Amino acid sequence: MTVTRPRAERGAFPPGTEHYGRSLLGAPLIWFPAPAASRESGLILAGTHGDENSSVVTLSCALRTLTPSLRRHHVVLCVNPDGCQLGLRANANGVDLNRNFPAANWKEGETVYRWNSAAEERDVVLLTGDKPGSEPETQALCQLIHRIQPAWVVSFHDPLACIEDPRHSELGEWLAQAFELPLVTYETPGSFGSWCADLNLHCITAEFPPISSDEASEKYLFAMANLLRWHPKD
Amino acid sequence: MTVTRPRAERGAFPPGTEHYGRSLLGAPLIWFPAPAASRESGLILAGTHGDENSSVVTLSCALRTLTPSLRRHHVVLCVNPDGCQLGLRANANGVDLNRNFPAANWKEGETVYRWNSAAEERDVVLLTGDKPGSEPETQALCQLIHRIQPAWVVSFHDPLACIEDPRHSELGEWLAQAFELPLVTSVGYETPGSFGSWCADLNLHCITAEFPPISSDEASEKYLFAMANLLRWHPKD
Ligand SMILES: C[As](C)(=O)[O-]
Ligand SMILES: C[As](C)(=O)[O-]
Ligand SMILES: [Zn+2]
Ligand SMILES: [Zn+2]
Repeated sequence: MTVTRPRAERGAFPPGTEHYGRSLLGAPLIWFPAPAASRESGLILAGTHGDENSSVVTLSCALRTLTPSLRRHHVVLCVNPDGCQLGLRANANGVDLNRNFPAANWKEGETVYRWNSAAEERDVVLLTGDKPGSEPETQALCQLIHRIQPAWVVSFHDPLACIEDPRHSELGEWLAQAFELPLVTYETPGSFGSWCADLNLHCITAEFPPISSDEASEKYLFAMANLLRWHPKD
Repeated sequence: MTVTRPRAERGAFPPGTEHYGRSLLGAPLIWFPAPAASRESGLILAGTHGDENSSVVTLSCALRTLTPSLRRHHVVLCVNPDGCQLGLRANANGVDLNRNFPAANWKEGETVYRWNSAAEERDVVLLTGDKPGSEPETQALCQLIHRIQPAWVVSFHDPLACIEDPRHSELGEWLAQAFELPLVTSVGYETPGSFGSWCADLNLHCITAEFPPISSDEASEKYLFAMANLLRWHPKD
């Protein structure tokens, strides 16, 4: 009946969850199949990086806020659940998963990244994997996308405050309006966006700003929930 | 000879990780035993609630920063690894793990938390377990703390911005000063089956350190000093 479930009921997910694999350490890889599924259904995902959690919690809350039958798009809350309980960027093998996809530009070697926003120089080192798509997490996500074939992917990260949509599109600016973030128009080797580029899978990286889970779950709750509900207003 | 590992290599964990069990969904329960544990060795805890992320990244950063030799205290980054992955406060059973401890004051049925700091009341319903200490995450931690017998426990949460020391002791006043958070004895509401409630019945000193609302990006900046010093904390002498 209502657009949203009463707050008193939002402690738990609506029943429906499936598993799409297992993490390196044995935690399930989880995804939430859209109830209103169709060929227009996109894939919304988060937590590729274990320390990027404002977007994980906000999407979880949105999932638990929007009445099920209104959700059009498939959701993965956390791509990297090991890195996530270890509060770190990489998975459990030290691999920057977003340098591990079996894209055409997957170079093997080392990657580096910034300590925080106040970090200035990308010095903190990680690896890229042994072979392309080497990690369990990478394959599972890739296999999940090939099976369901989303019309588009929106990949949440942080803390750059913007929407990155190389297509310049209706979604990428719906996203700009509703999250009040600037829009901006993939070469990052072995990243998710390069791998989608190869397939002409539309991929928008949704870069949260540095924000608490406590603020985001209020500030960004509605924009997120509307994202699960989105359709080109035509 | 440095107090901290070089920023360039803080991407991995220093050796000596162990498992003290399995989450409901099958993830490992992971802990980081203190290098040379002594009678002084205490316990530093995080991620009891899976959406209270900013301390689990902060503690993971501190653990990955401070030079390993200098660590005095045991560490659990994530009590509820199914919680953290699901961006949820409860575990995979809709149980509030901090109402699930086999303390004497454990009560069956429902518990309610605050949606967020914006919400005017506590009305979001969770479960307390179908029995005292029902949940695997809860049992595993309870047995860990029996095996190791810590000097004390600091458990980090979100987002009440304060240090809750029921004893008002030194560590409590250290924590208050080091993290620039007020020192208080309680969250002015009742929490049956809470971890601290279980600790009090064992006469184990538990301190809950509540972060304020703060991103993992600024907490990895603003509080890394304090967290790192907590891993090597000793009384005044
Ligand atoms: C710096 As990136 C493309 O790994 O979010
Ligand atoms: C409700 As509490 C003391 O676990 O923040
Ligand atoms: Zn990132
Ligand atoms: Zn709490």
